[PDB]
Amino acid sequence: IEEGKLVIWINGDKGYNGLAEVGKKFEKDTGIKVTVEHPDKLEEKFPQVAATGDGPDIIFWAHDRFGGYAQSGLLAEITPAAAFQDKLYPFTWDAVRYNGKLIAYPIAVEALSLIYNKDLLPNPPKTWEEIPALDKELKAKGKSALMFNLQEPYFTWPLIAADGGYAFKYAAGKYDIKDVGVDNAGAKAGLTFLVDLIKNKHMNADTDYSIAEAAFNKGETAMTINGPWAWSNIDTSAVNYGVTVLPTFKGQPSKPFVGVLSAGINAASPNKELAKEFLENYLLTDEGLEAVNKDKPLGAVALKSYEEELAKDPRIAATMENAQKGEIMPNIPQMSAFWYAVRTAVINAASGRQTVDAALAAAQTNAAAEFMDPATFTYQFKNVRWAKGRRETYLCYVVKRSESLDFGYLRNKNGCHVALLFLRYISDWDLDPGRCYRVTWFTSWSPCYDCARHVADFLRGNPNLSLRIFTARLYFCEDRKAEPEGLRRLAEAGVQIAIMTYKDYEYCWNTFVENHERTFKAWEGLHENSVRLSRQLRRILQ
Ligand SMILES: C[As](C)(=O)[O-]
Ligand SMILES: [Ca+2]
Ligand SMILES: [Zn+2]
Repeated sequence: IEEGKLVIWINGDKGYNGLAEVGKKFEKDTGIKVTVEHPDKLEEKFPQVAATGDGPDIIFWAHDRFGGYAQSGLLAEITPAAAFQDKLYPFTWDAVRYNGKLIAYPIAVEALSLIYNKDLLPNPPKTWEEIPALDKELKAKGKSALMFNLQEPYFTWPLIAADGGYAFKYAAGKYDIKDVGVDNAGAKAGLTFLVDLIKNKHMNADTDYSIAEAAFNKGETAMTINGPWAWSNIDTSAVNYGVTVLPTFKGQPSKPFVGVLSAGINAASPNKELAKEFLENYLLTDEGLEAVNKDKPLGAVALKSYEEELAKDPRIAATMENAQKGEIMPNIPQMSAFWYAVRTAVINAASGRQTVDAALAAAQTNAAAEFMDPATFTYQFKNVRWAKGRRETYLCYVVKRSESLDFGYLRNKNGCHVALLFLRYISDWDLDPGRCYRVTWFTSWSPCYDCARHVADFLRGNPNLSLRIFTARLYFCEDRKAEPEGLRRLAEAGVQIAIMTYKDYEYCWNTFVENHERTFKAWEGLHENSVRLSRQLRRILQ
């Protein structure tokens, strides 16, 4: 990693030649060389390539990706002056805030808007409630009122959240992953309205992005819901199209997720002051943003002065308005479980498989985290030999795609063993045979014979699923030594079985436990018992 020199990473779909122009001016004035790279898949790169040797000095990406970096400690904390912060819209600073600290500079703002055909619909509706009648009217004329992608919750959330639904509760640059607004009354209302639009044949349950885009671009529908990225395509077609504020629901604005293009600084960068000088005095300026805007449109921008210039284009003003009425995309990783849950819900409610209430309840439980009591964990997962009296069995689990679809813990309930309860849970999911899933268990007890058997058969029935089991203790029922054959059966089915080591207890302590910010405290003989049990399991597995 060079010193006295700036290396900038930004995606290829951005304005990087304009950015290179900016860096050229910076190099001209300060004699400090600046090179813009736009490598393919840089956002996947950075969390690793930068975590060790070097990376870029500055990285441009949507803010939600930075949170994951920030907790890894890969992003330098910034403290720009109030005088500089006032140059940007205050809500954009909230997007670059992680755990109370500012981890990046806001650049651009994007959100969904209501795109309408001006020839079909010169006066687009202000409310969602208007849309059924309007559709009934347009369907007599061979058109439809509205088509947008219903398959992805990103597009359907603005309506669902309007009456008070939300992802995670946000305070002072911090998100509560235990607080989730998915099954609350507002979300119920919004999703009920959507499903009612489908039941009444105003919209179609199978409509997706390309279908909606094709429909609107060909003039087959009066409205669609979409972002700036779609605009040029509509430019190619012949459609007279406006872009305006999303319709209200029950008097309240639709609330789309707001992406914020942001510039983070490498925590491993020697050049941090150079980066701040560049970003503050060169990039974020009317001229600096103008430069990259010439190359490719940023959409709406975080800088007030230039946004006032860009907003003379009413579609950008619409983008900004919808953004200011929407909610900031949470930058926490648990968001991935949100996406999967809500999507599922919205599908199951749209096809009539589930009621709105049931779907949103399941989605709520999936998205919201439930943490174990610390004393409970310490007692139940102790790997020592006084292994009797732990009469229950606790199972911590993570379900992935690498995307973390679910995580949490179970315990034996009403006589039913915990492994079977998990099978019961995961069975209910509709898993795509096409896709592959990775499930990880941390169990206080190793499964008994019957549990191990049912798990083995389940995994035989689902080859797209793979399972790792990290166990604290090895369970045996008296007078059999049936259990070793069960474990052996699991290994035969392709289960990876291992005894929990210190690092596993660390992970569980900082993942599944409510620890009140206390470090994991090992007991005496943890490693000893772990090795002993490891040996023993090694004997059993042959
Ligand atoms: C060790 As058991 C009772 O969870 O199969
Ligand atoms: Ca949960
Ligand atoms: Zn069992």
